[PDB]
Amino acid sequence: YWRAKSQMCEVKGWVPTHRGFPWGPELPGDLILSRRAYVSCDLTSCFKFFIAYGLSANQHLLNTSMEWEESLYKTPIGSASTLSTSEMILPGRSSSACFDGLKWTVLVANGRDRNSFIMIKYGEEVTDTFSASRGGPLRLPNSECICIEGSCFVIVSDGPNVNQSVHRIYELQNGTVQRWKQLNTTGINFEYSTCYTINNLIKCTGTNLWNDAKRPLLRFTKELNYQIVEPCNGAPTDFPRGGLTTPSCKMAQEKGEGGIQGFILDEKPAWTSKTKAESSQNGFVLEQIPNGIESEGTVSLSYELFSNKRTGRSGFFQPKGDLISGCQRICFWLEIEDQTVGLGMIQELSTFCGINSPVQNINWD
Amino acid sequence: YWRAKSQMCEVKGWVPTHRGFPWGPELPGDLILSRRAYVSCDLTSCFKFFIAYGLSANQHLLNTSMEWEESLYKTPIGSASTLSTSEMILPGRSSSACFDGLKWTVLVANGRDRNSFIMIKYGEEVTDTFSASRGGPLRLPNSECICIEGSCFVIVSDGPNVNQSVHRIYELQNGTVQRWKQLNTTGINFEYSTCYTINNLIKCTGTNLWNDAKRPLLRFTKELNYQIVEPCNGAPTDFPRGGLTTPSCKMAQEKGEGGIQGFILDEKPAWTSKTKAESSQNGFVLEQIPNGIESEGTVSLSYELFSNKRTGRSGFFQPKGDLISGCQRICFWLEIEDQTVGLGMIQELSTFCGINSPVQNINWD
Amino acid sequence: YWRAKSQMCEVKGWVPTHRGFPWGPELPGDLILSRRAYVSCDLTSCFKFFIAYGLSANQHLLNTSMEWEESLYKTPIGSASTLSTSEMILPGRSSSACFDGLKWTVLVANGRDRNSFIMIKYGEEVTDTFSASRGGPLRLPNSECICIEGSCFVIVSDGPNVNQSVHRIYELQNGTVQRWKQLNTTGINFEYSTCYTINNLIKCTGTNLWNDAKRPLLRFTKELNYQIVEPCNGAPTDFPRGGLTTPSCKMAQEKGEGGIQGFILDEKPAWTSKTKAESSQNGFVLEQIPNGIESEGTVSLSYELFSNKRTGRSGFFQPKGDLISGCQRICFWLEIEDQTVGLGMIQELSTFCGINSPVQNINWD
Amino acid sequence: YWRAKSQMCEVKGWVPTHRGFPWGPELPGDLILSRRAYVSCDLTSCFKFFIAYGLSANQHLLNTSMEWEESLYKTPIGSASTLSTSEMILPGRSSSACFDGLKWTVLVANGRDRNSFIMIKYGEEVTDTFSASRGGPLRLPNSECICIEGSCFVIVSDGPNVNQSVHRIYELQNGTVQRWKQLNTTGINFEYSTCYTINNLIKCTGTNLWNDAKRPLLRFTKELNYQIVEPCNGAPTDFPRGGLTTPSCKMAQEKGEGGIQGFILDEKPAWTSKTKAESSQNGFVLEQIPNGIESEGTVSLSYELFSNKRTGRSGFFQPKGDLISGCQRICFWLEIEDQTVGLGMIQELSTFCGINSPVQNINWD
Ligand SMILES: *[C@@H]1O[C@H](CO[C@H]2O[C@@H](C)[C@@H](O)[C@@H](O)[C@@H]2O)[C@@H](O[C@@H]2O[C@H](CO)[C@@H](O)[C@H](O)[C@H]2NC(C)=O)[C@H](O)[C@H]1NC(C)=O
Ligand SMILES: *[C@@H]1O[C@H](CO[C@@H]2O[C@@H](C)[C@@H](O)[C@@H](O)[C@@H]2O)[C@@H](O)[C@H](O)[C@H]1NC(C)=O
Ligand SMILES: *[C@@H]1O[C@H](CO)[C@@H](O)[C@H](O)[C@H]1NC(C)=O
Ligand SMILES: *[C@@H]1O[C@H](CO)[C@@H](O)[C@H](O)[C@H]1NC(C)=O
Ligand SMILES: *[C@@H]1O[C@H](CO)[C@@H](O)[C@H](O)[C@H]1NC(C)=O
Ligand SMILES: [Ca+2]
Ligand SMILES: [Ca+2]
Ligand SMILES: [Ca+2]
Ligand SMILES: [Ca+2]
Repeated sequence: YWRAKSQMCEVKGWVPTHRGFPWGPELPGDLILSRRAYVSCDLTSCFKFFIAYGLSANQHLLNTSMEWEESLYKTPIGSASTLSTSEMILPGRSSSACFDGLKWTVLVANGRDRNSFIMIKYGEEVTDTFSASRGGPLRLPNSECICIEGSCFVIVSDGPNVNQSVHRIYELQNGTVQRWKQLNTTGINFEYSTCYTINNLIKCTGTNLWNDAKRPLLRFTKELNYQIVEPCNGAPTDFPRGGLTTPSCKMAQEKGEGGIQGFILDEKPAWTSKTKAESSQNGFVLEQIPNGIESEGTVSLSYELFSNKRTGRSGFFQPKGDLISGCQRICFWLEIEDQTVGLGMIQELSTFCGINSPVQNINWD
Repeated sequence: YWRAKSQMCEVKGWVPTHRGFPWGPELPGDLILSRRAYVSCDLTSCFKFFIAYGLSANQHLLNTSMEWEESLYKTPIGSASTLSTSEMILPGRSSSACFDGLKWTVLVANGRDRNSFIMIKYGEEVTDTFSASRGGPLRLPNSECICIEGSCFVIVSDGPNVNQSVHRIYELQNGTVQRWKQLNTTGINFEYSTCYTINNLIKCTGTNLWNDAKRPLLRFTKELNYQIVEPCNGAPTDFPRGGLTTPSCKMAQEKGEGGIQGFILDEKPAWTSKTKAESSQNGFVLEQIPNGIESEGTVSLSYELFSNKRTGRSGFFQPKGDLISGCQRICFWLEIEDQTVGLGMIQELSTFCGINSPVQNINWD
Repeated sequence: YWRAKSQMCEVKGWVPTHRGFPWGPELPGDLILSRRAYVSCDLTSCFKFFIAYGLSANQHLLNTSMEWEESLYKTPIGSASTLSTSEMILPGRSSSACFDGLKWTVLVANGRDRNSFIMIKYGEEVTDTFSASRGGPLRLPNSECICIEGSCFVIVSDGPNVNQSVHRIYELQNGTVQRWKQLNTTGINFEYSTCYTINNLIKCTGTNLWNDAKRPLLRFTKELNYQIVEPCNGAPTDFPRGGLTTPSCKMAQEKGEGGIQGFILDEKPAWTSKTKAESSQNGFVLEQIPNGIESEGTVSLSYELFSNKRTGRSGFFQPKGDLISGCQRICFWLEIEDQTVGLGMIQELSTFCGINSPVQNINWD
Repeated sequence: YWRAKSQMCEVKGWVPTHRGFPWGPELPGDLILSRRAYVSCDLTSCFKFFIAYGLSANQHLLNTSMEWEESLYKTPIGSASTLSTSEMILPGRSSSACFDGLKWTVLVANGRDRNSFIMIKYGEEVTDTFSASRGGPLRLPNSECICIEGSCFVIVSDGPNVNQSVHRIYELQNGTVQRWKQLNTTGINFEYSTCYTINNLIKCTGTNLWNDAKRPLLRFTKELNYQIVEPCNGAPTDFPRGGLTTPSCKMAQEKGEGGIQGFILDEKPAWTSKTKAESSQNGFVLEQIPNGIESEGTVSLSYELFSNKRTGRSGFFQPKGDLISGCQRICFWLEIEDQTVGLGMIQELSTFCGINSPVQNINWD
């Protein structure tokens, strides 16, 4: 029964733990094509979880992209996702996974419309199911769920419309629903939750696909007492987004429609993340805000990890081990396009971890 | 030495535990082409057992189908069957496998006509063999055999014609025949047995390729006391089959010739399974019958798991693990054709398990 | 420290433990091309050892023959030999391997002419070497060596001509030469030795590439005391060979030139093995000779395991486990050509094991 | 906490432990293209560490060479480097790795110019980083670092010019820098360090890319007492290089510019190694010098391992196991070009180990 360590490690920079090489114009045939990938770790190692939809042998024979028969797979971090290296878990359209210290809890959502429902698996057996309450498709955040002392927490979205979506925090134990809390999210939309835990608190960053280019933030406790916070920055981090504005706790309404999964490290000094410019989905920059993200958006540190690389989803994951540090590490994963492979068929899932040491502002392009 | 749990779990729905993604028009070269696949589990995991006949590199260069040199292979469930993931067991045309709690018992049948015989393997070494007694080829049901308290049970078929076939129960211990019992099957044919065990009883659903579109049923004990039963329904579940009829315990003679391996769960409420319509081998529907299958056929629940998918063989398997449930779960596997792969070269072996919860009538096409 | 059991199992039949399926006209690219393969087992599992010379991707681009940079590899029996499944051991032109109960002893011979020498590897490390003493290339038998109580035995051949070859028994312990004894093989030639042990005795079948169509026999003890025996049969088993003649302890001179690796199970009763007819290298027949091989060759049992399949090298291996038998099992491996693959690039290494029961004369084509 | 044993084994010859077969004109698609490979072993086995830049599927579609996004990978020695067999460690341009008895210490350098820095990883987690001190890029030697009693040592090079490079010994513990020592290397250049240890002495051979065709030598202790030595030979071993000269301890300045990673075994008899001739990068010859390398270059033994084979980088590795010798074995790795594969896309990483027995002067072409 894993607990996050006593304190957050001081973060002064981010270094990549996983970053591969170009898989070239032509691919081998046994690679699995994926989307909505994320990272989750057990006590020894970390894993890629992804929604598989095709084989690389059909690189040029498949629609881009395909909303057909999709299935959740897992692959050891460090290994390429192939038919010989990857393991099927469940059929699914979106998913979440987490390790409690004993077993893996895996959630998948299947179906669109009212027939949509969620399956929960706990170490090799399906343990629980529940159906949609609000008509629309049930949606999992495609990110690590969070486990504390045998209790796992995950946010499920429901509702057919972005202008009337509902969102719930579910508490699970052994793959069984114990209880949930429906959130008052009126006025906003909270999709693609990516979360992390610190000192028995869970902090999640959301994505507003409706009316905001700023990212809504969620903080809650084991008793599901919650608070939703809006960044008091003037710098939107969603994509798409508008330009800089005067700092205020007002939502960023310009180009609020749309969005992509992304993260905000809501701590004592805060870390923000976004594409380099709002005109294009290229590059990735991390910026430190000492007074927190509920302050004015005053940047002390700015790292440009990528300049030209086409960038996509990003989210948190926490390594559950660290036999060397007495502090709780924080890491994030990030989709980067292998431009040597046409049509965005290959989004590498890169990973970065925070370090207590400052680092060069190196470009990883 | 595995023992079955006290009672069957209450089943209100079926959820897929295995369901993959389209393998596209073109396949990679190292995939193994298979037939007669089924599922069997040990204490930790489940495995696909199949008769291998070719490689995917020769997808368009092979006779279809090839009843040449065929060989029994095994693959961890969740992994694709490739030359690097699949493992040779024995040469064979049909097979059965079961795990007793200590070692695997594997049976294979080889040869046609009078030279036909069966090899029995028990944990890495071949321990016993026996020959055809009735001239024709020895035939195994291509499904999990049943092990109880160190004793494993399997049904063996013999005879060159379906209109005078013979069927026997063999009892094994440490891969050696302890004794056998020939069943009185006059008037019927009982091929492709798929079985499960509960409270010292083994129940098998058979397939009549001769004169019945209903599925004959078998119940027996460790002492080889048996009873053969005909469904008193009016709704045939075999393929091919005729239309709905007036309920009776009489066989359905309309389109009785031919058949496909299939299952009937005869418990306190019973579960029946079949293609959606008799006109085509498409779809798959599960129907619940509260009064048992020897009653009149009154349906309470009807789940249409597939509508358009081309459907094939189905049969039982029981997971021998389940650390969350104290009752005996039941699962089935089902061949579903990957329509993106031409000529039915790919039958995915999907799996469904029963749950105590009611679930949506979702289409898994 | 593994020891062979007290007694030989009574053998009345042979059953295939390994026999695969056609790999078709076209192969996937990652298969390793091999020759001089054989089988050897540890306490748990068995392995294929082979001399690798190429990749299947160059199936149609490689010369016959290419006697070039060759390397000894190993692959778990039950797996195809591929780049992801096979493991390099040592560079080598011929080899021998045996497991002592703790570690593997592996021998390879490299070089032609006088620069030829042998490397001995004992669990990941090279432990001893010795060079050619008699001018010609050093040759290992390409079959399992034999270990008894930590002492391992292998026959090494030397000399550039078959009419003046020399042969020595080397006794090794911990991968180091303890002693060797040169055999008086004057008048004959003793290549391609395949051996098995029973009751502290080692029995080997040789191949005469010079002047005999019969297979010479060797029997020796841990103390390197030996006896060389000629079959008193009238039925030669080498290939090529002449027709049947009157039984005598005389060599079979017709077509004595040339030969192929093969085995004779010399016990009481003895088993002989050979091609179906002397005109062609198709098929394989096992014949039982009750009074031993030093008698006249009166056959009681005759099995035609293959009829049309092209047959090649064959030799012994002993499974070192068997927790079901108190007797020593005996098995043989056999090259069978996959005729679906052109130019004999694929020699499937099938394996047969002896059983205490008589079995049907089934054709395994 | 592994320590190398008391004294070096007497070395009279070198035998290949790894030497493969031609991978032919055409390669399969899933092979990883590599550069800067070296070998390092744990308690059980040895591993290939390399810088990956591409896939073999793009054999004819890739530039030679590719200075793009490079990543450090590892593969079990004996296995081919494939997407299914190789594992990503860290992104990197050059690297070093060593095993302390518990965990792997891995260092990689990224960036050119002033942004260059090094990451240190200790068992699955990043533990330390440090940046350039001298403007130019940080460089690791692309060879095994050295661990003694929990202390690991590696040479880090810096400076944008060969005519004023700096080199430091770093001491690491648990993936953490304890201290570092800058060497006085004024007048020379010390790149591509390959090192080995004996009884608390570390001996490294360097490569001078600036003004020397002899290889600079380094000797140091756990407490960083060090000495830089020049061979008093008359035979330069670097490539490129000029011809033989009169023995002296002065640098060989003819063709001193440039160089290639190479090794010198400085022991009580010394061993030198180099290409066959200075005219071309073909062949490899090992020469023994009884009075040590600070003596006159008097050769007693000369082995020509290769004549025609194109040869590249070479360096040391030590097996940390070996239960047959009570003495410390020494091994080296050697890049050899697979000439059946065009454009030197395949550099096989061959390995040789020293032995106390004399061996034939056999050519491994
Ligand atoms: C549901 O939410 C609305 C508006 O959105 C809220 O979302 C959260 C981030 C929360 O912390 C809150 O600060 C934020 O405004 C709530 O409306 C607020 O309160 C009153 C309600 O009459 C109104 O003035 C506005 O809608 C808004 N406040 C301000 C200052 O404008 C609303 O109260 C809440 N409903 C419930 C269930 O209490
Ligand atoms: C540093 O060294 C300079 C030359 O010393 C020689 O060259 C180096 C590379 C080593 O091989 C060393 O053993 C040689 O003796 C000196 O000229 C210089 O004064 C030295 N500087 C200091 C501060 O000691
Ligand atoms: C066997 O079964 C048939 C039909 O079920 C039945 O009529 C007959 O009595 C049985 N035969 C014997 C010998 O009991
Ligand atoms: C690949 O790289 C360059 C372009 O960067 C290309 O012009 C050339 O053909 C290839 N390599 C070189 C530098 O020769
Ligand atoms: C290095 O790490 C170990 C634990 O891995 C611990 O003893 C301490 O942190 C250091 N110990 C030594 C002996 O170097
Ligand atoms: Ca938005
Ligand atoms: Ca029928
Ligand atoms: Ca012969
Ligand atoms: Ca130089």
